[PDB]
Amino acid sequence: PIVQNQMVHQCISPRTLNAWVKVVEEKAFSPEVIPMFSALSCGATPQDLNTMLNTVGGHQAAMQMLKETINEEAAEWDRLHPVHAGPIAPGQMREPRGSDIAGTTSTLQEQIGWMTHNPPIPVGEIYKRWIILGLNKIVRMYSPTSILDIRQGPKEPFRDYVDRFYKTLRAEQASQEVKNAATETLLVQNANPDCKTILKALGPGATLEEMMTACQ
Amino acid sequence: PIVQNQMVHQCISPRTLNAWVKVVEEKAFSPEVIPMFSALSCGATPQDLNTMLNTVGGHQAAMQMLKETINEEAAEWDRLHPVHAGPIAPGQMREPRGSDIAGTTSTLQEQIGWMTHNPPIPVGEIYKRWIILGLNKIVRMYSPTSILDIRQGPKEPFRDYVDRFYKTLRAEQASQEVKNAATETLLVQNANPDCKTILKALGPGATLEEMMTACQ
Amino acid sequence: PIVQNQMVHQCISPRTLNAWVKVVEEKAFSPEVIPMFSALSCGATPQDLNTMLNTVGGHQAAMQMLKETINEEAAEWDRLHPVHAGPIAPGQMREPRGSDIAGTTSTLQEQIGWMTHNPPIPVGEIYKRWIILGLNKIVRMYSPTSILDIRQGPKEPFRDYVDRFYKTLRAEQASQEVKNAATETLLVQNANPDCKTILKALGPGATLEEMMTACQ
Amino acid sequence: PIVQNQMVHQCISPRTLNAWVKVVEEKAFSPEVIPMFSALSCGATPQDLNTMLNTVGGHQAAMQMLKETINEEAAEWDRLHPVHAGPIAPGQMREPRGSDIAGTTSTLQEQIGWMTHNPPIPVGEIYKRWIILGLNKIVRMYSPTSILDIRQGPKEPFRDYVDRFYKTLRAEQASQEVKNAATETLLVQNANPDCKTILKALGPGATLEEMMTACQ
Amino acid sequence: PIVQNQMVHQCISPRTLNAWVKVVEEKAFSPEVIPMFSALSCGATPQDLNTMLNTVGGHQAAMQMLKETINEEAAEWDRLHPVHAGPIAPGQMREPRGSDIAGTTSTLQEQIGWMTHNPPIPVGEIYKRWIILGLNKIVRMYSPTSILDIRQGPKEPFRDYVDRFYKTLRAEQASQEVKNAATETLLVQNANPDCKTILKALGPGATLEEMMTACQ
Amino acid sequence: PIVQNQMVHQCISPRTLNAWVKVVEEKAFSPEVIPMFSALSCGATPQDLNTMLNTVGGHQAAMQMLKETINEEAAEWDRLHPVHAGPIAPGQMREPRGSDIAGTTSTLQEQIGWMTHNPPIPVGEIYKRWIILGLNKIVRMYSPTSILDIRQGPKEPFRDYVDRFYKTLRAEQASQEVKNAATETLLVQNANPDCKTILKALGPGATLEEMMTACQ
Ligand SMILES: CCOC(=O)CN1CC(=O)Nc2ccccc21
Ligand SMILES: CCOC(=O)CN1CC(=O)Nc2ccccc21
Ligand SMILES: CCOC(=O)CN1CC(=O)Nc2ccccc21
Ligand SMILES: CCOC(=O)CN1CC(=O)Nc2ccccc21
Ligand SMILES: CCOC(=O)CN1CC(=O)Nc2ccccc21
Ligand SMILES: CCOC(=O)CN1CC(=O)Nc2ccccc21
Repeated sequence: PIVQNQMVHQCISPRTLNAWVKVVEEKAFSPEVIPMFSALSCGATPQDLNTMLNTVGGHQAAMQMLKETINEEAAEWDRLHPVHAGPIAPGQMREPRGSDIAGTTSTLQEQIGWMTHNPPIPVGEIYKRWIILGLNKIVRMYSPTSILDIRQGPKEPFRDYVDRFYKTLRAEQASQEVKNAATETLLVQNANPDCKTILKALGPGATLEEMMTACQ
Repeated sequence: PIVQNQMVHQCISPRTLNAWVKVVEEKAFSPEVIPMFSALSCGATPQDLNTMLNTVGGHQAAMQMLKETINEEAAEWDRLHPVHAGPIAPGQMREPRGSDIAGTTSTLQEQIGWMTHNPPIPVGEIYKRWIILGLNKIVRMYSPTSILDIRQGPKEPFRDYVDRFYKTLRAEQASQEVKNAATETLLVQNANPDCKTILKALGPGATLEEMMTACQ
Repeated sequence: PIVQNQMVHQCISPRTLNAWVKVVEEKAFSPEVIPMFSALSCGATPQDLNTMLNTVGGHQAAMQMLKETINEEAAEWDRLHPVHAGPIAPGQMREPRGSDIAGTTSTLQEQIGWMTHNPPIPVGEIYKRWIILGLNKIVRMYSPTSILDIRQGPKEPFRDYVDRFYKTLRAEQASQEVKNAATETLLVQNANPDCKTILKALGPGATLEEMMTACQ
Repeated sequence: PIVQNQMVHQCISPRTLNAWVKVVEEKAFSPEVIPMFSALSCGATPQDLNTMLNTVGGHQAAMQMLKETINEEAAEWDRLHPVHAGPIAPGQMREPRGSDIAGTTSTLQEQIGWMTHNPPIPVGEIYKRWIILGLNKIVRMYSPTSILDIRQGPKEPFRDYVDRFYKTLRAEQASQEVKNAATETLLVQNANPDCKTILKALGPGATLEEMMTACQ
Repeated sequence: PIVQNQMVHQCISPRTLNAWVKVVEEKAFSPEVIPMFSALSCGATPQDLNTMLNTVGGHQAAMQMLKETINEEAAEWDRLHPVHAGPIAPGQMREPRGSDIAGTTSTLQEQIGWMTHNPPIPVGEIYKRWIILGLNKIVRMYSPTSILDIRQGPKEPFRDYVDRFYKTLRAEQASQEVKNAATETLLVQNANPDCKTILKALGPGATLEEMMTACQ
Repeated sequence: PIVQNQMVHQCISPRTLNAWVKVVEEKAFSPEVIPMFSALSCGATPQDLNTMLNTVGGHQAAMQMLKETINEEAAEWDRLHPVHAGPIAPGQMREPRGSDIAGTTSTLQEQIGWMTHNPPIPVGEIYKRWIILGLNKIVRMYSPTSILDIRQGPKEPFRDYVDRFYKTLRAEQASQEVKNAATETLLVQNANPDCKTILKALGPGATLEEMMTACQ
């Protein structure tokens, strides 16, 4: 990444290379892989981000959809920040284009220069915006199950049911407002009759905690 | 987190990301996960705390009750510390609101600035107060068993019994004063007749050690 | 803990949090857990010591006897070092009471200030004296077996027998003088007749090595 | 490698020695081993690169093809950058030849001097260009399967099929332009009739995501 | 231990605490545990050395023979370096006695002061001389087998035989001169007739390599 | 080893002690253990090198042949660099003899002084030349199989065959010139008739890659 003593380039740690590859091996594209990708790529250059992306042996369909999202993001970047053509002023910083931010056309030096400049041209954090927006499209994609098919078994503890509902809501990339709101509607509707009957009795303004105790 | 050389932002370590995720995988919401959460989040920014929270794939019902506790804590914060509306003085620190402390509306820079200021605006330690108060509500919730149903088997060693009692008392979030006091009452009542008879003989002012030897 | 560059507060390492929790999981309250507790808590604040104590999910009976030992040690502390009541001089160090040393009433800052002062008020090392004196009471308690019931099988190698004897002597918290002395008496008496006969032949002034060769 | 405090030689870490040897043991010459080799050899001297190469017990046929690629690259280097023969000016840097860049004729000191010079003679990064160009020839070689034999089973989920296609395309070292393009042609042709029929309906200008949803 | 930035006290690492305890668990008192003990106790204080010794749950007979060796070494120390009795000059370094070097009567501060002084009073390295001389007495003790009972099976490869011979010679603590010499005598005598006959043919001045090839 | 901040002695890491002992446990004297020994002993003193050597419990026949190689290398050293006899000039560096380089007669201080001097007397790198030349003699020794007995099975993939050939060539310590050359002769001769026939067709000037594709 880029880190502090001044701001200096550091080699991506075997610890970190490993941790990303194991997390993709174990959790595939489970929602919780995104906040963890972000965490393992703290202070990462575009070369670091390609390195983590490029170390994944499997999921080559997911990786390809990702190149697509990144071409589009690189394209939009070039539409909003066109770069001067012809020779760069000797010994001076040239502006980054989309493929420079993605790390396919920039060098580590170039990338270093952009991120360590005052004020910084933050190509690490910009590309990781691109990659993560792409990584979420893959999560919703690989979301196996609809929130409509998440219903409570007759003998299933309410707590186990709510875990599947919200795990599903999370993979289905539902906005926080539908997550705050999901409680008073589908969570109740989708509950079994014994529980459903308890929850209806509470009425509106019941919390998840109040809901989850009522049916424990 | 934020650490010392001056006070400087450091990348949350793969060691730490892993240790929190394994501890939730293994112990779920066993009481002892709280002091360990706190320990793994030493010097943590709100972004670090969201990162650890967001890396948990399971327990999405628990996570949702937690958003609730945090909205309430963010709300109370705004009720006591309202923030000036309109443009911030150029190049100056704006006050944090509830959602700034929770890390949903602040940036790492903003969060850095608050915690590294003299004297510090300690948003790491404030949000971790919020998260932990929420994490305890989940522990009592997921406390399977009442202290009334913790009784000593006829053939069960007193020591094994006291382990379940106090493990239970801990998950049931009983105050230290009921823990000091629990000895002279329920611990004896809930003991088996052979042991109960020994303990009654000791009378009052007997320690747990004296109690636990008497019945070994 | 508190460590050196000046003397500075450092975050308890995931390595260390883990190592203590694994050592309690594996060895429970085997004597050798004490010197290891001490080692893992090198330079530890009272908050670090509570953190290691509080991370133990099991042994809640042992933990409760420990609160007892610590209340008594905190009480004795207050009996010998009473603290001035009323407002602390602005910007000045207030004296620590028993519950300040135990970390239930002090803050990390307060604790930092005490230990980093010239000369230091060493609350880390004082509380760890308290905790360890309590942890030994638990070892003797959870000592399953008397040195009188450690006797050599007819077919058991003398070396295997002496391992059980001294392992037992150690859990039974016998003073070093009874350990130096245990050789010329019970070790011989408790040995089997074939070995006993050899050892008696040596007479007094025989070492453990001479004893252990004689019977190999 | 060579790292920063100035730029200083550091011992290749047991962590790194291990991580390369495990990655060759587990993944052999799967494409994703290349970006990972590169990552584990960050700031590496030619001696570091030989060290990682030389620690591989297996794949001695692959290693031998690699000596070949490196002799050719060393040869081309000498064809373009011939070195002055006879005595080097006392206390001065001599130019590197091909076998100096490969690390068979240079010393660590010599290699250090080249890479730490202003501006640097970057023999670490030059040899790793050589090694990696050789390592890709081995990947295409050890590519078991043609993209023509990657066809979708009647009962095989489209997503599983696209994973094999692009994993294959990657081992077969197809250029990014054939990867962008592979979608509108062979991916469809090679799909099963039920899916093929859906994809044909979309027509041209369909993305992989649109393709992959259409057939989910 | 004591390490450098000046010379400073460092906390014994969980890595090191663990590595010693695992090595005693796995290899017991196999000769090769000594050079490894020494290595794990690099820069160690007497408190560090007691800590590593005290963390061993098993082998309490071995540990007790070790207290004996250390009392004798502490005694000899006091016989050669008697210490002035009565009050130490205020703020000045008092001389170390045997039990001060063993760490039973010294403090970490006292021990720090001795080892960090110019020139150093090297109590770490002196006690580790004591402990290691004691640890070797335990190795010869726990040497199961005589070099006279190490003989080559009729069907046993000479190389396998020489491994047992020299492993035995090592546990039996034979001096290097008997190891240089052991070849021309017992190694041949103890070999089987087919091999013995080959080795006799070589005559004197044959190396182990020449011996070991002759019989491969 | 000896490392940089100046050049300073550092304690051999538990990581490194472990990594060498595991690599001998797993790979015994497979050729690839040599480049790995070298790597784990980066900046190592003679005491570090003895420490790694001395931590190996097994292979005592190999270790003994190694003492032999080192006595010979120490002897040759003394034949070429005889040392002045009688008292060393007070406070001055005495010259190293063979047994000083091997670390049997030198001290860590003495060894430190030699390696940290300007210009350095490089006893770490000299002894590791000795040890490695000895370690290769052991590899050829423990080479089970001749390159003449490495022949391709009728049904064995050419690639699998070439792996055994070159793995064998490597253990048999054949010079690089016989490795470059081994292709046009024995590799073909030793191949099976179906493959042999293909390879003969190529004629001379065929690469291993061309050879290995021809027969895939
Ligand atoms: C504008 C083009 O940008 C890219 O293709 C970025 N990229 C580079 C890479 O090396 N690997 C990679 C892997 C998956 C997704 C995108 C990448
Ligand atoms: C006022 C709103 O605050 C939050 O929702 C805080 N938060 C942010 C997050 O990223 N994850 C998260 C996970 C569980 C619980 C709370 C969070
Ligand atoms: C005077 C009161 O002191 C304490 O109770 C100390 N203490 C604090 C804690 O957090 N945990 C703990 C766990 C076991 C034993 C004592 C503690
Ligand atoms: C011009 C000659 O260069 C080399 O042979 C480079 N080389 C050196 C080495 O030590 N090992 C190695 C292992 C595989 C491939 C090339 C090497
Ligand atoms: C002169 C007395 O010295 C000692 O007993 C040294 N000692 C101290 C200790 O804490 N543990 C220990 C464990 C095994 C062997 C010796 C020790
Ligand atoms: C001239 C004598 O040198 C040596 O014997 C070097 N030596 C020292 C050692 O401690 N162990 C060792 C283990 C295997 C091989 C050589 C050693």
